[PDB]
Amino acid sequence: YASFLNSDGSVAIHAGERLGRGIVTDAITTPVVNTSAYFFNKTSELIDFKEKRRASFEYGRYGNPTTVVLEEKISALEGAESTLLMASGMCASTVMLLALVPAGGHIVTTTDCYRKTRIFIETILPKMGITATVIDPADVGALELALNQKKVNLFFTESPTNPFLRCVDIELVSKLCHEKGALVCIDGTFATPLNQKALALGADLVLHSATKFLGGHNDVLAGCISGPLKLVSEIRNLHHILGGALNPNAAYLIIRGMKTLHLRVQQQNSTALRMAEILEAHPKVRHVYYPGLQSHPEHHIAKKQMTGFGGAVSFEVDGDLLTTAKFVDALKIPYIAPSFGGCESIVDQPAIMSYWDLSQSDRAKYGIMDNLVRFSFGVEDFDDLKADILQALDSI
Amino acid sequence: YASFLNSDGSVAIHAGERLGRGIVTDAITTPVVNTSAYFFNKTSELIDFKEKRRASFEYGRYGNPTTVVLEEKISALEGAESTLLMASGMCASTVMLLALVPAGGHIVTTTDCYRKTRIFIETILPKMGITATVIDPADVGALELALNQKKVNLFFTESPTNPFLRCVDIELVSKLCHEKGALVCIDGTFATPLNQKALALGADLVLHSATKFLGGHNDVLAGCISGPLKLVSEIRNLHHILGGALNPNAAYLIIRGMKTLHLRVQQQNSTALRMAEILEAHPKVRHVYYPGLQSHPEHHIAKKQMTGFGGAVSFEVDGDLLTTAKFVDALKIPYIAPSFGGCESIVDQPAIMSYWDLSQSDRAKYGIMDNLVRFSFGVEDFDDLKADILQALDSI
Amino acid sequence: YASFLNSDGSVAIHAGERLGRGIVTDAITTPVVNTSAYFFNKTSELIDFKEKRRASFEYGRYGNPTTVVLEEKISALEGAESTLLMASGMCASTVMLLALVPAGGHIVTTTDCYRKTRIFIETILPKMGITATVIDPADVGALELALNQKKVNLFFTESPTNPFLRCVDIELVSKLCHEKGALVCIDGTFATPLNQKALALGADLVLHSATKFLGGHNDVLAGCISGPLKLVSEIRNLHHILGGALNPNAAYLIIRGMKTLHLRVQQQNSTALRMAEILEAHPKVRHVYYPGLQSHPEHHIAKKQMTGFGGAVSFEVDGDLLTTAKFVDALKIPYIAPSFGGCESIVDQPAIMSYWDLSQSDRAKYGIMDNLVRFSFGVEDFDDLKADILQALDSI
Amino acid sequence: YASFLNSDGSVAIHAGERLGRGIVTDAITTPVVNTSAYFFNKTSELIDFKEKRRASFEYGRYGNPTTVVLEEKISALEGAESTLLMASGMCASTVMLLALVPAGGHIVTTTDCYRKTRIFIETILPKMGITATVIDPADVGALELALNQKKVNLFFTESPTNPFLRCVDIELVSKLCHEKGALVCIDGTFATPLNQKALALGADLVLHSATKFLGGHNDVLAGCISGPLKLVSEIRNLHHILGGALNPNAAYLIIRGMKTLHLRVQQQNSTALRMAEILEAHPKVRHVYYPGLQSHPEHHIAKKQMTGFGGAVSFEVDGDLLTTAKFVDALKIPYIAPSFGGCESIVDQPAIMSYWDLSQSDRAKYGIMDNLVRFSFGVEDFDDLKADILQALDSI
Ligand SMILES: O=C(O)CSc1nc(-c2cccc(Cl)c2)no1
Ligand SMILES: O=C(O)CSc1nc(-c2cccc(Cl)c2)no1
Ligand SMILES: O=C(O)CSc1nc(-c2cccc(Cl)c2)no1
Ligand SMILES: O=C(O)CSc1nc(-c2cccc(Cl)c2)no1
Ligand SMILES: *Cc1c(COP(=O)(O)O)cnc(C)c1O
Ligand SMILES: *Cc1c(COP(=O)(O)O)cnc(C)c1O
Ligand SMILES: *Cc1c(COP(=O)(O)O)cnc(C)c1O
Ligand SMILES: *Cc1c(COP(=O)(O)O)cnc(C)c1O
Repeated sequence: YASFLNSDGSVAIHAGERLGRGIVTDAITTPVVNTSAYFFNKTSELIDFKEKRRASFEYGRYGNPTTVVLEEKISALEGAESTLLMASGMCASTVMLLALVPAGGHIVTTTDCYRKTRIFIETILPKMGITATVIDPADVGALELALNQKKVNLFFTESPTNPFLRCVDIELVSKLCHEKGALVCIDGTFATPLNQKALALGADLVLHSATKFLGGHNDVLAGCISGPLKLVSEIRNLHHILGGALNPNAAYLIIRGMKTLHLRVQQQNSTALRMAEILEAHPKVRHVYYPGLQSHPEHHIAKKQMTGFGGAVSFEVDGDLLTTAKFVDALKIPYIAPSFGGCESIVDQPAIMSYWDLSQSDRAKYGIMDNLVRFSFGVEDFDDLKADILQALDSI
Repeated sequence: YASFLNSDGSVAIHAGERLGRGIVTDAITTPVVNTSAYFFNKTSELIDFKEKRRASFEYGRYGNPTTVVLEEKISALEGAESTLLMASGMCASTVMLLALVPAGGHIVTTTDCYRKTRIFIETILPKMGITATVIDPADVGALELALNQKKVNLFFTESPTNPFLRCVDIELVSKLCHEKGALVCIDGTFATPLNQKALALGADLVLHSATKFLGGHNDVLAGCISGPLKLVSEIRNLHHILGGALNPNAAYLIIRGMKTLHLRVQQQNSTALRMAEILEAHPKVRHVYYPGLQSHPEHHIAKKQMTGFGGAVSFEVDGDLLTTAKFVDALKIPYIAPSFGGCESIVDQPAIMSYWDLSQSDRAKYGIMDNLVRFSFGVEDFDDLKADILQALDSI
Repeated sequence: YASFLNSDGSVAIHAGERLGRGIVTDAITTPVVNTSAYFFNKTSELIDFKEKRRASFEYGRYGNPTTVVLEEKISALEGAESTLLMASGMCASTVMLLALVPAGGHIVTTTDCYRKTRIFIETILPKMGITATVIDPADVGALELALNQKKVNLFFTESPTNPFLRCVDIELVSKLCHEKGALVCIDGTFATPLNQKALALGADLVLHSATKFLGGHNDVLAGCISGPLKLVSEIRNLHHILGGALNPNAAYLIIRGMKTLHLRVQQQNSTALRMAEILEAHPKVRHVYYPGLQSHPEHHIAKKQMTGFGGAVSFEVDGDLLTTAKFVDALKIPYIAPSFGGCESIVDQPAIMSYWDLSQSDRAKYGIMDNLVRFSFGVEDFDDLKADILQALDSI
Repeated sequence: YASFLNSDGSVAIHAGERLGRGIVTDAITTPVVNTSAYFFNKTSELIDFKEKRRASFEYGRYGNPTTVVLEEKISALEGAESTLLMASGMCASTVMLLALVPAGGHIVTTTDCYRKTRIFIETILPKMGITATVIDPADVGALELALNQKKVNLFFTESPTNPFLRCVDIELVSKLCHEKGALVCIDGTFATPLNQKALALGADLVLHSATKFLGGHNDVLAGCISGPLKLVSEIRNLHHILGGALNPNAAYLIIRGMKTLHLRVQQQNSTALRMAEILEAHPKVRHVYYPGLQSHPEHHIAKKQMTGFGGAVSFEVDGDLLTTAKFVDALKIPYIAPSFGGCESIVDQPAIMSYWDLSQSDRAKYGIMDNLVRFSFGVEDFDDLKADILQALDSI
């Protein structure tokens, strides 16, 4: 992007702005364009554009000046060729799939997945006769195996994973896949372009739910995919059809958020780590999950490919369903709700939060224990948080 | 909704507000809630909600207080059981399809369709093995015929149609379809809930591109579908997965726009008509399409089911591609761009605007002549507009 | 503004937009610029601007692209040289005063004034030793008299007046004033640039509280002053100091509202009149105030300078404090609150709404009877409204 | 505010939210209420409110739910009784003055002031016969002296000062003044409630231009005053008249900005210091101003009352007008413009930026040398900035 800029933070701030905006203004910030369409001065021009001789979005669903900024911004961060922005991560992933995976095609994905993302694959994709294989994030064998058994079109997974933050050796996987012509799409939502550059690692496509960290204010939804033009475009097209365009105001909000991405991520990364150990050492804490700890299975991989470990920490409390609840109920700072990555801390009991619809047995089918607890450390002051968590345990 | 509010206008203004908002405030307008998620006071409550004992959107993608208002508002207008709001009409229709039409199923639709909507049906649905039949809007025979030949899941079409505003005898069609268990979905975009109540006519589902008239300010994209709960919900579900949620700010803008829906539509309906005749009578005007005129094929139907004829008028100029262009180029008030229904007037040459990608021959395959011109009369003053149009004709 | 546009409405729509925006974009609507300041490419340029060789706002308090639009727009409507936009009408009038009236200066104003505006004059201006004389809106003699007795710096008043919508023969007054070198500033809030052009009538400065009609959505506050550059600028300066700048988002909302100004005003003007008569004819209605009726004192003047009579109507109910309340309490459509001019109808009992702080006696000092009722007819359907009003008159 | 919240950071995040909002919502963020007024359910209620038995804003100019949050938020940080929010700092200071200083009264203020603030005092206040005395920030004698000579009504000054960041020993001054019944109002804009609590130091009123740090995104204007109720309210009253209300959307943006106040300030404080020293040590750098350095006059006081030194740094370059310019022109990261405190870095040459209107001579009357350069360090990465600055020097 720029030469005088080298740190991500500086980028996340001026990427796609400091230099130019294609919207010319003596204003420091990016202006919010609220238009439903774009006009032409004269037919001759309209022809030029349609003949690919001029530049324009044509329709709001085909783009927006305020948006392209955020688009380019992210692109620079992830260090990609191009980026696309949906109305929400779900949209992103969802589309991307229907976009790249052909009919009757096959796809590979890890067991640990985002509840919703799971369903789509287990209920929608089959309609298009698209079959998929579920393997463990670590089980490289299975991947290599399946890679040979069937003709995989694309391997899709997020790393860190959810809710056990299991990580995948991108570099390695990308290799094994690219060997068989498969595509590698990683959902580094939990990671953040700052904590890892899946693309540089070899991945083909990387996508995040800006709804979480990128926006980090819990006041907007948005999804995004970044990667080589040749690929991303293909999606953009289908996107223009499914029409899941992201509103400018939303885009701005995100751009504004990314102004302090590094600052936040940094703080979150810390609080997470420290609290993690503190939690791991705590007696009432049965188990704790966090790539930062050595106790974590892929910890070594985490170190080898990440420079941080996010601000999300999962852990099982030494108690039962009711008891665990009593714990969260004790907390006074974090909000009890889904989502994560915002300035405000959040906690939840997956078992209930998003798996209560299942049976105590089927729940275990995924490792979701009435014990497990997810904690998205906000940006509040460590001590204030720690104290809260601790005091919260002294209630059982 | 209310017992003291009968006129649609009054409704479009206070529907889902005047009484209550479920967001309690001494404010006149609906408050814009910019949240990515919703929290719970205590686990006990989260359980209640999950157990369907409490009310909450859970996640921003599953709803929003600012949105439900607009949702209820529209619901009242169309006099439906419930309404859903997407990020754009395209999304709406696109989803609604994948939602109701099963795999390998069959769907019937008219020849005159929105370019994009067409493609989706001709390139995506086939993937799910979904076959469809294209018939003329008037050709009731074909419908009844196909209604028997194959097993139609749903008949989808807009009325007025585009760009020839061909209308469909809803009532009749609804009957013929419901007789064979097929579903009838009408895209009353061009119409507007004020000019026609497709639902009352018998239709099962009605959807508009709020991007156009509902918003009527050319500053926001949004789609919406309304109808019986039992049905709309099924879609809402799939919606929650594809994640094409509409941003609050957008929702508000629309709510703000509908405050003057009637006012606008009225003005637009008139200007259209008058200008239509005036245009029809003009020597340089070869042909003019508008349900308001008798010259219109389904004019009788238009009168029987409509109370207005929108503010959109299409017509062929007595000239050639280049000449016609010279005409639009002469206009000084309307903007040359797609979209329509906004306060500002808009014009375009379909042949170029959205079919230039096709051959002179293939173009005619749909009646799209280098002659045809679409005119979305804005809300500007009649005389001002008429004078402009006329002056732009002598040029030829 | 432009040649082809001659109807106020068309102007309120394309004024300062259709042609150019100085913010260049292929967008239909005006982009919202959210910046706190403006930069320069190089010192040489900064010098140029500072030396008045380049164009720029310099600081957000010194202007904004998104705002200048609304600025010019209004300017066109009122057919003025230049317009200024404050954060609220109050700011406007308030500033304008301290801006034009010198220390120890004198000013003339009518008895019927906006509560607040009054106080400022009766409590702040005195601090600067500024004395003022209060006269009856009609009593031209007093004005002419005072015009001679002391040396008036400026005659300030609003027409129609509040809450008796008393009007002032601008043209005449302007004459008498300009003869003695005095300045005439009219607050045509209740009027609207569409119902009258005080400027053309001879007035020096006209100002409205965009909070009411211009925005007419009851979702934003804003004031504006329009008139000759030589004058307006002098205010703008002091403005740049007191720093009461209007936020861009607000500006936009207004610009968006004015898109349907005419449409609204029209509807409002009608409903008002009709209802007015109907009300006047009603038995339980003791008296009715509206320039549209002949019963109105300055009705002739109203006809001579106005083309409409607003959508505001005041009237005394045949009852006592408690009874009158019971009436408003019966209404089901209008909201009980201050303000007015929005799509939503509003009602209030001045005696209480903004005079309850005064004694039953002191109240009468201004004609404010526990009887009087102000009714800002919204944009709802007439029948719906009338029916409501009537039905509430049977409860007494 | 809240027990479990001690670190300011945590407060700036949950102050006036985490607990309650008086706007009840299961939403994480504060909803943006866009209303111009507030209604009442029935007259009886209206009476109650007017009789001070109920709670309501009555009019939008009299408050707003979305605003009060930010109000309470700041209140908590500054640890005050109450806070008020204007449309801009200028508005704040401006109003505050006319609000507290009586007619013919006297006020004391330091020489180093905000250009605009200066004029207001030197051109407007005199109208109200308000005389003022200018003294050096450090010269305690003068203050004490003047404190006795005349009857001071209030001592107003900002610390750090501009553009030399001179600081004032609040505690001391507050003492000297309170001894003579004078009021102490400090403009800790440059400081930030995080780097100092003037209120705790004894000051009576503290105010900042949220336009700068509080918002820290260079995309919104707003001013705010905080202090004892008995005092602030007196201002709020006059404010309700002058009507300089802050728009909700503005308020929100700030609220959203403060979510990462600490995070930012922290980063800024560091970059500033480091760079300062590095600058001071640089040969081409004649002088450097920063309370963090020992070279600074009031450095000791800075240490005794501050915990930070802001992210603003002033310094004189070893060159002449033209040369200095050549320097800023070399910089590639910071934007050349007024304002400061935003994520983006800013630079300027006061001599030109806001004093070019004066003579080379009159300029020195305030120390403004064609040498001096102001640098508002953004939040970009240190190395990136440093590298830029340095490189911008070897260019001489
Ligand atoms: O249960 C699921 O898999 C999807 S629902 C979901 N909850 C959270 C979540 C909620 C609170 C804290 C943290 Cl770290 C995560 N993220 O997705
Ligand atoms: O070609 C298509 O149908 C898709 S692009 C499109 N243009 C318009 C359109 C443009 C101007 C006026 C009118 Cl009435 C309609 N509507 O959709
Ligand atoms: O009482 C005053 O003068 C100031 S408060 C005020 N209320 C209204 C008002 C309120 C409802 C309807 C109508 Cl038409 C006007 N206008 O100013
Ligand atoms: O010059 C004045 O007094 C008013 S204009 C002004 N510019 C800056 C300013 C500009 C750039 C950087 C820094 Cl630290 C400050 N601060 O006030
Ligand atoms: C939270 C999350 C999503 C959801 O994104 P939305 O924008 O809210 O739809 C998708 N994927 C992962 C891996 C997540 O953690
Ligand atoms: C304009 C239009 C669409 C497009 O809706 P978007 O929200 O702009 O995607 C779809 N259908 C009809 C019938 C239209 O007229
Ligand atoms: C309503 C009104 C005002 C108030 O304007 P704001 O923008 O709401 O402060 C001022 N003057 C008159 C004459 C009014 O009628
Ligand atoms: C920057 C600044 C202001 C300006 O505030 P606005 O909100 O931009 O009007 C006022 N006072 C001081 C001391 C400042 O440094």
